[PDB]
Amino acid sequence: WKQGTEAAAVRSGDKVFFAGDSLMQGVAPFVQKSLKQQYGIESANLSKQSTGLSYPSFFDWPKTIEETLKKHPEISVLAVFLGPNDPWDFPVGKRYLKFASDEWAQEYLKRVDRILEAAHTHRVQVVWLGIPYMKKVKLDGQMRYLDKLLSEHLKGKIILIPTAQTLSGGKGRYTDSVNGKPVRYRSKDGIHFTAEGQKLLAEKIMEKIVFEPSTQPSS
Repeated sequence: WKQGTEAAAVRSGDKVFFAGDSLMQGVAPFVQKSLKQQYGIESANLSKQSTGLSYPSFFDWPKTIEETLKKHPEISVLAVFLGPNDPWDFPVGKRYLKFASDEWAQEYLKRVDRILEAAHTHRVQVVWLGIPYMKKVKLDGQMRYLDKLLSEHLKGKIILIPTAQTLSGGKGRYTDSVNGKPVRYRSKDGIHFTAEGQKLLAEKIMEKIVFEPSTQPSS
């Protein structure tokens, strides 16, 4: 099944499902409110601090998504935002895979594909947010690697929303504030967002969600 790659369509009665770590936790509530007020569209926000794809033993996102879609066929959109908890070696069965090796990347993308397969089997449109620039230089290098691994694999398959340049006003690197008045989009920990940054990314998500009236499409 081939979803749209530019935007996701929602009809009355659809639900939007939000998944990911603390990056999603702060953004999703703003999108939930806009969906409800603008379109009457309900949503579920299951994002959870410290989670990711590398350690399903802590929290298993592929399995959670598989089970949520089975129980809630009214979900038509899955939005995903994660990354910063994942740049670590991890075990797989009998093996121990090292961060950014060929085998590590292959297993990481297999977990990504499991999420896409669950969604697409159920005709669910996937929206996936790119990883922001980080203030810590080592973490930023890990996230630039992971963001490129994900985007190279996902482009053309789903809807992608880059965040790094938007949050930096185009500077091509982490910034604390953006301009005539400076606005702070990032929190003091150099990873997460202020309320203004959360709202900005929620607006970027809403640009990718298109309400479909009952008289569309036309014959």
